[PDB]
Formats: sequence, structure tokens, C-alpha cells
Amino acid sequence: VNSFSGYLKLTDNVYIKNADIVEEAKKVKPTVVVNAANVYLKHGGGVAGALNKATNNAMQVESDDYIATNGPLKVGGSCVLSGHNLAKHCLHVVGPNVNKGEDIQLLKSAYENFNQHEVLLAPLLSAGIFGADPIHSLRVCVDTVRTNVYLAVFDKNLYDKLVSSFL
Ligand SMILES: O=C(O)c1ccc2c(c1)OCO2
Repeated sequence: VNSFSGYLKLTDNVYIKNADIVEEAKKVKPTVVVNAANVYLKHGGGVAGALNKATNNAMQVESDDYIATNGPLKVGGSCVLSGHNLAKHCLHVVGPNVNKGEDIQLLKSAYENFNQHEVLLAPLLSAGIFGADPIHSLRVCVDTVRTNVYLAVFDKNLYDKLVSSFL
């Protein structure tokens, strides 16, 4: 049994809810929250900007030190950093950004990072300002992630379309 409430069960391991990822993290304090990161861990907008704002910029300060030591992530890659006030850990995952011309086949590689964590609160990778089709992102998630994933969707309209169209 876990703390996650109000989710729609899609499969054995994937759950979905219309919720503010920030507000959901603050309520649950999950072991892992996933950030929709870029390779530079520059948390300007979208999910990343919202998560970072909720940490009062501590996520960005920590991320800048990580990049200064390790250099950029790979598209499809990830790193584990602090979850600050939101979670124990933040898994920063880089999905391909279609608005930069990145290979959408890297979306599966991105979701494979979730399999290193038994339970996660996450957004749909490469959705929103990353430019991919969220219906496609949900399909790759279900067909890739084997661990227990609780997906938070920012828009009620998109949430309802994802559920109605789910095979
Ligand atoms: O919370 C936000 O401001 C935000 C902004 C962009 C998003 C999102 C959340 O879900 C995925 O796309």
C-alpha cells in the first residue's frame, strides 16, 4: 500500500491523475519525483521551472554544481539529486525535445531510467514544451516502465483525452 490517492489505474503498474506535480509532491513526499530535465539542468520552464520554483531555486543551485563537476547529461539519460522539500530524491530525466529536433526513439531510453526506482511520481516525458505527442509518451511509458509509476498531468483537457484514448 502507498500514499498516492485519486489515481486512475491504467495497467498493473501505471497510474494517472489530473494533478499539479508540485502540489502532489508537496502532499505525498514521494521517495522519487521525476523532473522533465534538459541536458544542462537549466530549470527555466515547464515542469522543471515549476519544481525548481517550489524549491526556492535550491534545485537550480544544486544542479549548477552537478553540471560544473560532471558536465551535461545525455538526451535519454538521467541523474539522481536531492528532492529538497518535494521528495527524498529527484530523478532528473532528459526526454528528447522535438522543438530542438531530437530523435523521438530516445523517449524509450528516457523512460528506462524509471526502472531503477521501485515507485515514482512523474510527468509524461517529452510532453508540454518538449513538443512530443503526450498520447505517444503515455504509450511508451506503459510499454517501457515496469516499476510503479504515478503520472501527474497538468491539464484537465489533456488528462481526459489520455484516459479516453488509452488502449
Ligand atoms: O506546473 C507548471 O507550471 C507546468 C508547466 C508545464 C507543464 C507541466 C506543468 O506539466 C507538463 O507540462
